[PDB]
Amino acid sequence: QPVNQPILAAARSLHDEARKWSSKGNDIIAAAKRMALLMAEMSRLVRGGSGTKRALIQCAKDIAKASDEVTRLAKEVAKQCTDKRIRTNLLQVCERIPTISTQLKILSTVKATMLGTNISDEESEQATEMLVHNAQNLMQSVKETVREAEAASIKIRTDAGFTLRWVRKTPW
Amino acid sequence: NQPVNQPILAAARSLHDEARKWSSKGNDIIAAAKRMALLMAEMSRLVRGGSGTKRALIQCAKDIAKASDEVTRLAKEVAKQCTDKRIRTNLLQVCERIPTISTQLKILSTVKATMLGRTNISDEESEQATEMLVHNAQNLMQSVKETVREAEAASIKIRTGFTLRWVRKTPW
Repeated sequence: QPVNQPILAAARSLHDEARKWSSKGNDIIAAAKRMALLMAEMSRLVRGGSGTKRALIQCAKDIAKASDEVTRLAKEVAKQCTDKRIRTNLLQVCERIPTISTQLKILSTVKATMLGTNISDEESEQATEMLVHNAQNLMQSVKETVREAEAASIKIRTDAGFTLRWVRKTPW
Repeated sequence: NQPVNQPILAAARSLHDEARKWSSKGNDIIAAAKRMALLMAEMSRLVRGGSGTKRALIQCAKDIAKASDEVTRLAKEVAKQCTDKRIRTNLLQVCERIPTISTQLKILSTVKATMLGRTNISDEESEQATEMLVHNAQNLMQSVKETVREAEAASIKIRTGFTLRWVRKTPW
């Protein structure tokens, strides 16, 4: 099936990082895996015709919902982190995502309404490239948030209510 | 009383200040840059404004996009007459970007305009649509400002063809 390759590369990029660890006792890893799977589906949907537009809009809503889970948990990890340098960096990257995923919902709706003529091929190309660049930025930010959440867990001190499990998966 | 979006007006103001340095007499690039700067401030005023002015915002964007095209069209003609490769290529680089930004402006103005009438949409989401419009507005005025500057450099080194008049405005 045809698929928007720039979008697909971004989904695979996050998938590669998230796949390094088990989802078992790690909801950041589970949500990041959901996100990569949904974006990937999205690549197909943007590169599919109208009559599937409702799927494009719902897919962005699902990606935004899964990113809110990543943000919410990464904020809890940060609050339990000893190292100020890591805690601040995690808060910097994590806080930003909600804005990127809000922008994903806007641009998916924009792209979806142009799946149906009157609009120009230029507006259509530009709407795709805006969506592509936003998808890349979102996948990057979550990948960075996975990395820093792992880095921050090493620094947990004393007793913490919001703990996470980082178990590497078997290499081939 | 009417509210305004300060960064859009700041960007509009920035281009007006550059375009105001020269006379519109025999320079349709300075004339179009002047109309663009005037329209951008109006568009910014429109964005802050309530519903019932949405059409005004969509039309304003269309006008900015139309005025931008003339600069791209004229700057391409100035570039073809320019002797220096270094200036000719730099002038083609800046003016190439103008149509894609200007296309993205139309998209994001329509997006912003649709949300004016109803509150179904997230307040934060609306802020995101404004920020996107703001950044895009900033980028467009920057490119046009750079295009007007480089067109002046490309008029100096010319052989034997459209002619641009660069007459500086009187000082106080």
